[PDB]
Amino acid sequence: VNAVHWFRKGLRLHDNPALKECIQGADTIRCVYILDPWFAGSSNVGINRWRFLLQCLEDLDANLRKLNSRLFVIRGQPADVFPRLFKEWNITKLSIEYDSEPFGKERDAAIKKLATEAGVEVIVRISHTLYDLDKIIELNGGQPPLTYKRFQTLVSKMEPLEPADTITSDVIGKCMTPLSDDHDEKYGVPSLEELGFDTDGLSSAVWPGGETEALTRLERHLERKNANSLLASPTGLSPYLRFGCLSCRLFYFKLTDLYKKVKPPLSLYGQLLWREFFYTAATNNPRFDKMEGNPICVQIPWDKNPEALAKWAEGRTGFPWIDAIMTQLRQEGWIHHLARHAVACFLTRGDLWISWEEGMKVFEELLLDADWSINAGSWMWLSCSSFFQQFFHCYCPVGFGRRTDPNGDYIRRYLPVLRGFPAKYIYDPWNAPEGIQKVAKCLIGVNYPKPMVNHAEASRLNIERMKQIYQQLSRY
Ligand SMILES: COc1ccc(-n2nc3c(c2NC(=O)C2(c4ccc(Cl)cc4)CCCC2)CS(=O)(=O)C3)cc1
Repeated sequence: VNAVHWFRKGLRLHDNPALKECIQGADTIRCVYILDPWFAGSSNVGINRWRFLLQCLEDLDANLRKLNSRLFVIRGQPADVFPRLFKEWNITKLSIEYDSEPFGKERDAAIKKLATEAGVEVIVRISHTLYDLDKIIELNGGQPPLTYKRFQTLVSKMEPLEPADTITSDVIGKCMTPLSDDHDEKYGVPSLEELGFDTDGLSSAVWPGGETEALTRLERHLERKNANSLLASPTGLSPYLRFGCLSCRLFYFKLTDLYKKVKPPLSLYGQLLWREFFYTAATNNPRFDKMEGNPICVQIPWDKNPEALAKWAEGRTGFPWIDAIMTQLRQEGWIHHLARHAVACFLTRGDLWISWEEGMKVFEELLLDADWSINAGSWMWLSCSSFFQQFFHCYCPVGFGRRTDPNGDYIRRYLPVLRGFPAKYIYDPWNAPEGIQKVAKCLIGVNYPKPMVNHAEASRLNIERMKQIYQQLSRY
């Protein structure tokens, strides 16, 4: 009985039902991760996401060493590699954490067919989400809830959540891992260079990957529970929830019991419920990330403007607040939710009137904490393309951050070319007189671009555009 556990999400040894069940009754246990380096550059996956993943894999491998096992990293496509491994290792069991996202579901269905057609038993267990999303969808009558309010109703009628024991020496028991001395050069965790990324200009990651870092942060986050809010927090947990280094169910229980000790609203579960809601909404919708052909998405005639899109993506808008946020995102992989509101409003309903699909693709590349379902759901939501509950405040790309940080310390940290400007002009340097730009050694339009748009005029038009869209929807 040779059992293999396939890692994709759920990159942890705690609360891993699929791994626990696969281990039980197995003589052999082997943990695999599959990636192809040749397609790493063309997959819209940025270097920070790759680095966080590789660090997750190093931590899994290290933690597996403590249990006397090892992680197997295989280069290739899962449809091509799994037949060879079934025969090479005489696989009897294959286990995966369930993936609700449509393209992952189709991929897993193909792998399940090949495993079964080869006489391999397929173990699937839910642990990336709090609930069985198909059970939520059934309780809603076969269609996913279209509103956060309806979703909360169904969750409130759900039975209280049960977690799962951590994989230990006592859990593994008499289960072995076949290991060779050539293992590291054959199945070792890849470097970024192997994936084709230049690392010479890199600095240490602000968000270190892995289950160890996630559980260390969780204890400090529970202990603890402006301009400094914008900076990454050493107790932030959102990337670890996305990659599965931290179980959302464990996080839920720890939050509940700390709250019980401190004092049971959904104020503290709000982020997890939004996460759960977008997974539920996307799971049966293969065009969830599209406007055309997406049955839940308002059809809005967005501008097609690649040059403006590229200015926003590359932090070259000429609005330092917007550019500092997009620069933090590209450099670190995480920005504050209020900063996401700011740059996403600017791109779509606010200033540039560019499709939410284009912002989603940029965020997909650079953002560490948003799966496909959450990214698409969040972009449709903020652009009033789906899940509509109200019109939104139009954020000011100059004033909003100025009230956040009057001195512009956030601007100065991520846009060093502007550090010479005084606070009076740091958020609108195109208003600085010529002599002031010279002193700051930053000529607007040479060292830093001019503003790409007039916010007052653009936002005024776009606020009205959105109203007309929704007046049409009332008539239909
Ligand atoms: C703009 O692109 C993005 C903005 C946010 C995300 N994102 N990432 C995670 C989560 C979310 N989304 C949210 O929480 C909400 C949201 C939406 C839009 C904005 Cl602007 C801000 C918040 C959904 C409705 C209210 C809260 C929750 S999570 O753990 O599941 C990690 C992704 C892409």
